[PDB]
Amino acid sequence: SALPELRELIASFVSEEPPEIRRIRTGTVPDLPGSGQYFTAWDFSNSIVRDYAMNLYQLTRLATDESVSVENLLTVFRTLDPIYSTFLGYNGFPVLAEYAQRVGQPAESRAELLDRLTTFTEYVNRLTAWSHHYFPWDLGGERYRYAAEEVAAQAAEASVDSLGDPSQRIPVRLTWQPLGVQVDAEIYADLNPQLATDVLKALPFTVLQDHAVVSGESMYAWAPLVSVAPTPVRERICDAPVGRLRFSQATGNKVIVQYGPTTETLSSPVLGKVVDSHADRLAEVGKAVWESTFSSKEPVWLTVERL
Amino acid sequence: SALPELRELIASFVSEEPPEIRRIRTGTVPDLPGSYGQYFTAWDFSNSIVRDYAMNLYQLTRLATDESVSVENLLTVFRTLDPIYSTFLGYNGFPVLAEYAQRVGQPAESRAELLDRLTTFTEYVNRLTAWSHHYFPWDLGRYRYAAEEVAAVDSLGDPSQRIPVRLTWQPLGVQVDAEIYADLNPQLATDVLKALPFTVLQDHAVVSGESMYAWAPLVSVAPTPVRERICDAPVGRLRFSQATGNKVIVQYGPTTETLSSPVLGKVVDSHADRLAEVGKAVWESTFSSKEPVWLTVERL
Ligand SMILES: N[C@@H](Cc1c[nH]c2ccccc12)C(=O)O
Ligand SMILES: N[C@@H](Cc1c[nH]c2ccccc12)C(=O)O
Repeated sequence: SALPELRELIASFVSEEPPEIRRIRTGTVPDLPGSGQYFTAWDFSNSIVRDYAMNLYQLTRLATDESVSVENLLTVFRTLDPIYSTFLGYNGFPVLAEYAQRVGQPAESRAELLDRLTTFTEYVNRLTAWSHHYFPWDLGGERYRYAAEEVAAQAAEASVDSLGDPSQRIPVRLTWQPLGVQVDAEIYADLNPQLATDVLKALPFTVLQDHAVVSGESMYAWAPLVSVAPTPVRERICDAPVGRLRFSQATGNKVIVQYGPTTETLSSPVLGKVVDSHADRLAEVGKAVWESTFSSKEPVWLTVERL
Repeated sequence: SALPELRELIASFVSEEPPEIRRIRTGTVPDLPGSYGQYFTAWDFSNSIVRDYAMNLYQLTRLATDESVSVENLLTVFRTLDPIYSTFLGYNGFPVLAEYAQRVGQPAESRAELLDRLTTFTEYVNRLTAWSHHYFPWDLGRYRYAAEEVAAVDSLGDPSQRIPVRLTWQPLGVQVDAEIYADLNPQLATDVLKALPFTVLQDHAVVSGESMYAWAPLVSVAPTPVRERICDAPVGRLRFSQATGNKVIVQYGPTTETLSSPVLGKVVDSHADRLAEVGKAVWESTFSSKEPVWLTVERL
């Protein structure tokens, strides 16, 4: 591989909290940053590793585009990257800074560059998944509320499950521990073929389950993969039914179970759906995952398995 | 300019808070972003993305001046990196920036046309980011360091290219005089001088330490052969990082950021005593009060 030790980190951090995050969230970052508080530095570390994960994923994706010369991709990299890597090194992620330098070093094949890009992205995606689990979203929870009536009102202001072929549905089970909850889901292999491929290849796995903090009632967890598969079928998130399983290679590789009303209007690649029989089981897990992500940080693990 | 409707807003928003910024700060975004009836998380996201979005727009703009990178190869990179950022920014209370992102991506009939849209747009986004930094509720972070643990170039160049200028903070009433080193980063200094005079909101660093900065009205890709580690900077140092958006940075004490920063000039030693008093009111402005403070920079 291009960076085998990186892969060792990517493996460890599936089950385990990366040290960076632990020193970040307890204001123990050696450089003691943040103009006698650290929240602002912490906020920065979180948001910027998130956006760097996106950046990198689009560089990874660009790398599949042979109209852009490998050298042009590397040039683009050396330009856009340092402002992110150097700052992240300063603010809690110094290993990432050195590895970012490594990814840029003069490479000799597209495949090699691309292998670095996919590797690095996976690493940063996991740093981002942990960073997301631990950020104090509860802060504006007594300070800044949407008022109930306006909310129900905008809910009042406003098929892709019928496309393709039922014969090609591939079954799987989602298991949420320690809740001991379980549903059986179907994956539309026919809709986004290499997408669902990339997702079933990874199976099984056990990752951490967290909650959306913008779009509404939408759980997502960061799967151990990077897919650049076509996404011909995408569905707007506000139009998603309850129980929809959407992937989002754009934003890491999040297995996004949607269980309740969401407001986001950006389109999302369709993976599958929970079997109607088990959709009602979702509200509970969704509330407990809101609790963990918003509040308690009590980890809730996902296991996805090929039935 | 390739986008005049954009130029007019670039002007207005130096003086007036962008409706978007306020709408998000008050959580009035029609799409009610934020899970479970609160908009702090959405507020954070919008601010965070719009800030790093500008960073990406700037590095793109620098790539647009790079003649090895093809204009079409650039269009391709743009059309790849831009959507995941701009379309969410369109969902989180910035529909206009999302409409303009697409216009920026349309096929450029020249490299200058494309460099131009990127300049006007980078600046528009840098101004939205300026106000968002000003209004984000940093005081909400409760997350304080331990007291014990917190406890725990001007010579170089030519004295005839020291261009005098005056920085006046309002309502601070403090008007320090200063010299810009027109000879250390000529291209950058020239860029800075052609914007004088301006009057933009003065805001404080939130991660760096005792340093202030204000989004100037310019987009410079000018080389910066003379830089100094932020940590090693004298009180009264003027620096200018266009990488994170052009900001006139005034350092008024010790900092801990170890990145290097373009050397723009210095406040004269005499007036440096006045910087401390204006650092505090600015910190309390950004962190707590949000009460505006306006920096005017003009040439004497
Ligand atoms: N809709 C997402 C916002 C988002 C966009 N890109 C992301 C990447 C990682 C995490 C969250 C996001 C949310 O509610 O959280
Ligand atoms: N050092 C900066 C952090 C930063 C990086 N990029 C930025 C862009 C805009 C504002 C701030 C930043 C600070 O203390 O704030």
